[PDB]
Amino acid sequence: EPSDVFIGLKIDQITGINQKEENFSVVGSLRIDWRQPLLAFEHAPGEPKHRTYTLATFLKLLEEKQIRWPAFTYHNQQGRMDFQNRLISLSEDGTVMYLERFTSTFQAPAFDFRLFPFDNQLFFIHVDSIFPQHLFRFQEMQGFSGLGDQLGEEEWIVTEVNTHLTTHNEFTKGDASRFVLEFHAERHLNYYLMRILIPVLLIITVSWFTFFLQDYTKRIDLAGGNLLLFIAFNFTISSDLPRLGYITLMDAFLVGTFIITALVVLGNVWLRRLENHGKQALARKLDIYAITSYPLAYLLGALTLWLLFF
Amino acid sequence: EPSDVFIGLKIDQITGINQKEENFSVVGSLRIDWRQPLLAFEHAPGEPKHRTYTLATFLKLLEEKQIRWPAFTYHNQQGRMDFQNRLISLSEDGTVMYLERFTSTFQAPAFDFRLFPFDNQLFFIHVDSIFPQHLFRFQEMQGFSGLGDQLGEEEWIVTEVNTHLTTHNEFTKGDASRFVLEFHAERHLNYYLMRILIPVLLIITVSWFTFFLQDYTKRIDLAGGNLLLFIAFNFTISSDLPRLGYITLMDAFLVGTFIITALVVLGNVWLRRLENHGKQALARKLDIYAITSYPLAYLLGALTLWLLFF
Amino acid sequence: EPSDVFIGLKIDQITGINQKEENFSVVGSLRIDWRQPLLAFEHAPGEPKHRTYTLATFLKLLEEKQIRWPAFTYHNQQGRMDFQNRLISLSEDGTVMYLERFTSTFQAPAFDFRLFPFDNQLFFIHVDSIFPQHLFRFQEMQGFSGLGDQLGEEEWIVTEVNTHLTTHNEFTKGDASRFVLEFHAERHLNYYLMRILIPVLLIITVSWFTFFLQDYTKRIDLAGGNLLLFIAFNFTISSDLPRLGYITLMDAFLVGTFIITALVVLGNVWLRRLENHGKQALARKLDIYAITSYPLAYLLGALTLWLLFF
Amino acid sequence: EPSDVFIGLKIDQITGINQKEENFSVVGSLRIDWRQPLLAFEHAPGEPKHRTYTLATFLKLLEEKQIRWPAFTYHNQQGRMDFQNRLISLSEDGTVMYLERFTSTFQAPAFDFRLFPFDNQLFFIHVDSIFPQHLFRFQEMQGFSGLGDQLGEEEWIVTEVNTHLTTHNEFTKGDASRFVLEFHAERHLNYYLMRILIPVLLIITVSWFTFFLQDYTKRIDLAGGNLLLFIAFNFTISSDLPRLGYITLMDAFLVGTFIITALVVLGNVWLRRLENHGKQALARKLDIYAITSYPLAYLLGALTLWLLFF
Amino acid sequence: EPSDVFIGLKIDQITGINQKEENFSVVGSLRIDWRQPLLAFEHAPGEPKHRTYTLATFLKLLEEKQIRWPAFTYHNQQGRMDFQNRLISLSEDGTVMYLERFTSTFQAPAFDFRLFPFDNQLFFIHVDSIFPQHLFRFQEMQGFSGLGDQLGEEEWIVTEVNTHLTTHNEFTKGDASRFVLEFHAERHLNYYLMRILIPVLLIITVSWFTFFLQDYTKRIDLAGGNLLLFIAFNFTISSDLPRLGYITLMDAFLVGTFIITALVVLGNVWLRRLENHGKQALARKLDIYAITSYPLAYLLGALTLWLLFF
Ligand SMILES: CCCCCCCCCO[C@@H]1O[C@H](CO)[C@@H](O)[C@H](O)[C@H]1O
Ligand SMILES: CCCCCCCCCO[C@@H]1O[C@H](CO)[C@@H](O)[C@H](O)[C@H]1O
Ligand SMILES: CCCCCCCCCO[C@@H]1O[C@H](CO)[C@@H](O)[C@H](O)[C@H]1O
Ligand SMILES: CCCCCCCCCO[C@@H]1O[C@H](CO)[C@@H](O)[C@H](O)[C@H]1O
Ligand SMILES: CCCCCCCCCO[C@@H]1O[C@H](CO)[C@@H](O)[C@H](O)[C@H]1O
Repeated sequence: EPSDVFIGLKIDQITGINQKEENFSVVGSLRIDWRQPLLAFEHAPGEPKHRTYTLATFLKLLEEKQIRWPAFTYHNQQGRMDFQNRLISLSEDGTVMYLERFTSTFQAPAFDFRLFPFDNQLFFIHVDSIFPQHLFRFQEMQGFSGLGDQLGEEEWIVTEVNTHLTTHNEFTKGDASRFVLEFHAERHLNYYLMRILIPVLLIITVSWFTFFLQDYTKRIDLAGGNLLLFIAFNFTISSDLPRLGYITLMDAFLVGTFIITALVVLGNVWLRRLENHGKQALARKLDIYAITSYPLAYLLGALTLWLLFF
Repeated sequence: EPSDVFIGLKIDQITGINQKEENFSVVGSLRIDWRQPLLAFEHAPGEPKHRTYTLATFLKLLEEKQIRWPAFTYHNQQGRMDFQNRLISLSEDGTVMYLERFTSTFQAPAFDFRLFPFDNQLFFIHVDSIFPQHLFRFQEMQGFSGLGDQLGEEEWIVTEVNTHLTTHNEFTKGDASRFVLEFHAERHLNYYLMRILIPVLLIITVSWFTFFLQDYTKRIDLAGGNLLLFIAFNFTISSDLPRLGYITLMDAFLVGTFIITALVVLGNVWLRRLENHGKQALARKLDIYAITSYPLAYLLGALTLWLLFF
Repeated sequence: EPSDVFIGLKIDQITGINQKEENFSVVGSLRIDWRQPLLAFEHAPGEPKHRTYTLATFLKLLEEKQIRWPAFTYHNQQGRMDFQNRLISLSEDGTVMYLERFTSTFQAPAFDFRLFPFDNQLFFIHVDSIFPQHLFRFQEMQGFSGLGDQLGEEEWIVTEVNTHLTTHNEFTKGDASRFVLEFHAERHLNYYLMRILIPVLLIITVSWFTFFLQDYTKRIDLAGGNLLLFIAFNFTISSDLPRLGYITLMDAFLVGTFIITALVVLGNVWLRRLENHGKQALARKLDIYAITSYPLAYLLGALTLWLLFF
Repeated sequence: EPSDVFIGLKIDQITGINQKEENFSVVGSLRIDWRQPLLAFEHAPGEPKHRTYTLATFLKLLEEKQIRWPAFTYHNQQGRMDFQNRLISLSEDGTVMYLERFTSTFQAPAFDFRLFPFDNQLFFIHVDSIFPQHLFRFQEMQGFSGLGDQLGEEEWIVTEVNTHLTTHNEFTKGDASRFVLEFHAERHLNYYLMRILIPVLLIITVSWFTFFLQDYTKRIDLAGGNLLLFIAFNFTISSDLPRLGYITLMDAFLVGTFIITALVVLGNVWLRRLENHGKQALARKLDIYAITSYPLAYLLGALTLWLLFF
Repeated sequence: EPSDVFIGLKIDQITGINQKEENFSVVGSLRIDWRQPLLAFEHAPGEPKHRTYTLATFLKLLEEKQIRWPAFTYHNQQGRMDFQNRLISLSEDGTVMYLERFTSTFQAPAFDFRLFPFDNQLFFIHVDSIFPQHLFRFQEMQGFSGLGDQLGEEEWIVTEVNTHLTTHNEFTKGDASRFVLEFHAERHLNYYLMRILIPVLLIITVSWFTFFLQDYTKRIDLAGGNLLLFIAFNFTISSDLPRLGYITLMDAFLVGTFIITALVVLGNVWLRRLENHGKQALARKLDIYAITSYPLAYLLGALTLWLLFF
């Protein structure tokens, strides 16, 4: 018959979310409660009712007693898991109480950047039993699992936390137990507002002010340099994300600014060609369309993306 | 009844404060004095009264004698704690004297950048007992805890150090002992003065000198390029800090320079529009307002932030 | 006679492909099935039919029993192999079932950048037996080897996976067993399209718009600065790749833009030299060739590379 | 009575000096000679007169024999000390010969950047006895301590090496032994000459050549851009050093170039204001002062810093 | 008498050459054959003639039998040596066969950048015996030592590999054995050709095209900005190398472009001063010298360095 293994996972800290590598790092405590009647013991008066063991000697005790422990893996773990504590408390009954304090990076494969920077992401930790459900069954250790209240993350804000149990078939034919700690997080837009939206909007607004100088050459030089600035912002954005196979809301926003700036160069080349061919009066009359086109083009663009993505 | 565990923590070095990741790194010595009568021993004349042990064999001795050690965790630790020394001296009485020399990063979750770079921050190390207060009670080891006199930090300056004891309920239902080493540090502003204030002030002051050329086009070109430089400083500042969800004193300062520069472009476009419409005499008379507005706008802005933040 | 060693390798995650260092990193599970009759055991009723061991004690058991284990090496491994699990299950029969869960970087020496960014690459993991084929023979553990379906890689897309067995002669005179897990991957061009092709095409197209202004000096200034932008893109590309001893498709593409831009400066210098020598009418007539040359030169260049590389 | 512990430290390599973090890294060999009569042994003919032990088993032998070893700490060490060799050779007499080969970073708290880049710095390694002087006394192991002849450091040049013994009171009430290996190193100025002095001098000299064009507007544009270049060099310099609370010779040098460039903008604004107000003859006569002021200002500045710092 | 220790070292991979830190990283296999008659053993018929050991238990066996192993050090090693395999096979005779598979960085102190990028460098691995030549003598294990055929290095090309034996006196009075694996490597110039020579040559050639416009002011502006580009290339080059105390061929090349560009500014200032003083005809006649000087100056410079360095 199978023995119930009580799994509990609590994230104390978010040491960082690295969206370029699609992983996240936490400081966490894993807690297990497992009753093995074979490990039960008798004690003399004065002698303790609870035996405390370093994992090393407790595993060495299990091998001796020919007992199989609920060997588990953090399925989505990455690199080195640095351990703080690996302590066992064994009661007279045979109840094993295990605590595992660690720092570790975990794969974040649920990353969907299509709406970046207005995106919401799913982050999880998968705890799998190496042995199948006929031997060990994972149960939810109540009153422990979740996320702490001093996570240390400033950009991300955790919207909800969940725990559930499911099956996996990684090393076995038959179903094997899997404990899941899941959390959803959305982004604080302040960085994007201050470093990307406000600057891009300023460059566009103060560039439009110069249309009132009525110097077509000067607009051409301005739109040309503006195009270079947007290409530079395009590199600034791309450095935050992985080399995705798909278009971002931000990517569509930058391609939009490229198109409008390209047309600004084209139109003002045409108005200055009119001036060069002794048609200054005509270019000046058409200039009202060029001056009111600019704000309408960027405002039409903003409504196009907002529709295309929402 | 509970046994008194004497905790002492001394920070020898500050290997660095990383404000982008909100953590700090220290070289420290942890000192514990714990009397366990069960560990007492007899000795013959001439034979030593003090037994020296490597943690490995001392823990192996505790497991043998069925003794529970005051298992502790550095609650706010991050990653790998690289150890230099883990040495035990056991007296005939049963007094365990433990020394733990390490290099380690700790979470700095008390980071408040709202007044950056004129900010004061709290840094701490939390030492928690895994076992509750009915088993072990942490006491303050006197004459040891604090911060050394060659910390190696150049930007930060420690204002005060404190040690105290409190309860925690991390793994238990009932209260458990927690030792706290806290320190407050303020920043040396010289870097910000030399690399950010002086340059930004120079760009503004030498740009104002060119107002005396009375060339409105030249002011427009200068304010436009100045706006680009401020956007670049905006990125230089943002790279020092995390992607905060809130506004910095520095952020307000940069947004301010954007607004004033935006208006400088707008005003000088208007003066040059006057010159283009055969109203050069009028633009020249108004120019006194444009020339005296510039210094007043930046000086009014500086007094607005200084009021809004203090 | 030689004993069959059943090798199985499964890649769960691609933590990254680093093309500058020509290596890749995976999270993988190694599975071995090996029957050693010498390890067989008798059991009493109630006592388990399968003994579970930590690698440490199982190797200690092999040394005791004077048994030689199929010692292996990951031939193309690099640096530290961080291990998650190293577990042995020994059946009454003497069937050793070994599981090795790890994170590791592996050399990618098959890297051919000649067609970058339209390149397809071979990535493999080599598992070698230290002892020759007279002692141990590697066999393919069926229904396990391959690559998972949540690899976490965004730029690369795996086209096919293969497993095969071959000989090696690394430490021995005679042939020794080698297990091979191979995979082919092609690149998602979206990053190159969005950050390199679209910008380079825009700079070229909007620069051509200005030819309609008929200002030869302005074209010279524009082509000069365009040349600097392409040199900057040249550095942006070179930072992604190693310092190769051969020419890339991308390198040929950039050298092409340098040549065309060089000639644009040369031609427009000539047209402006005509204007300076009172031959404005002649320069204006020739200008049709200069205006239609530009698009044809870049379109002729694109067909030249596309032929020279395909 | 106290036993003499012979300490010897030899630095084979300087893996790097990181002045931003104020630390340095070495590959070194620690050598200890300690006679413990209790460890003495008898040997049979043919049996060795010197017993060789891995530190692990030698410490295990000391615990058994109830002997206290001279437990030491590298006081100024930082992070992980990677070990190559930890070997003990025990003679029939009881003379312990210990060798410790390691790679490690050490705190450099003696860093004085006030004269950078013409600075000389003190680097040391502190080896402390955990037990006081009544138990163990450190002595200087003769003919071993120092620095090798293939250190691998290219920027720094070691001027002298010293060894001495002093007391410390880190974990004890009474004085405890401390071994010191100290070295002084000065900087090779070639990098600063080639990448900072020559460029800054060229920008200044070739900018002065343009004064002979007698175009005041052109000088204003040149000095404005020069000011931006110096702000960029200011960032290039600041990236090499920590965020110091004090002024560098280099910082004074850059602030100087800012002031002179600021005045160049101011003066040439004035000369062009004269030209604009029909006083070109006056501006042209005063221009001799503006042309000879420039070289004298930078040469007067250089003599001011050279006095203020030496 | 001394026992022959057969050393063999094979480099499988070059994980990288870091010329800024003057070190290199390899994946290598160390092989030792050492006959110790004391380790010989008896076996019954059917029982194995070869005993296979994990280094841990084999060293524990040597300590037990009171045998001294040929303790060695990788003299030029740096940081952590990550081990893949540490396996011993002991024959009935007492022949120890040891295999050490590792990833490690080694100091490269033979680095001579004086002719960079046309430089050839020496790279080596030093394997030293801790015990002197009276105890152990290193011999060359034949048919193993060298470098593999899938090194994975793209920039460097290995010209030759050598193995030899020499003495060292690191920890002893008398000579001690040292095994040497040496290799020479030259650089693939393609990176330098594509990213540094072609761009610098283009900037120079297309800048010369504009001399045919006969606008002295425009040449001054072009040479001024060219000087800034060369200062930027000067930083791009310096970032690849350590902060050397000597001049590079590349450094001489950049200082040369600074001088020629400085003179271009000077000459064209003079020609424009002639035009300003109503001597346009004279400046136009002298212009032939200025136009033909430019190509001759750079071609004379290139022949000067090529002579000064070869
Ligand atoms: C930059 C946006 C500011 C808009 C107001 C117009 C004033 C001029 C701004 O400077 C100019 O900006 C161009 C575009 O970035 C560059 O091509 C050019 O070299 C630079 O002189
Ligand atoms: C910029 C701070 C220095 C002010 C002194 C005035 C002289 C000219 C300095 O160069 C200016 O640089 C800006 C930024 O690139 C350009 O927008 C602008 O057109 C250009 O004239
Ligand atoms: C950037 C190409 C955009 C084409 C639109 C034409 C308007 C001018 C764009 O600014 C150009 O930017 C270069 C940056 O290097 C300068 O060298 C060049 O003198 C300047 O005129
Ligand atoms: C620039 C140092 C070399 C001086 C030699 C005189 C020729 C002109 C150099 O081009 C300068 O480039 C700056 C870029 O920042 C601009 O701001 C400035 O207006 C422009 O004149
Ligand atoms: C860049 C080399 C190309 C040579 C052909 C001349 C076309 C103009 C290229 O733009 C130039 O950029 C320089 C660097 O910023 C400025 O100094 C210069 O005054 C400006 O005109």
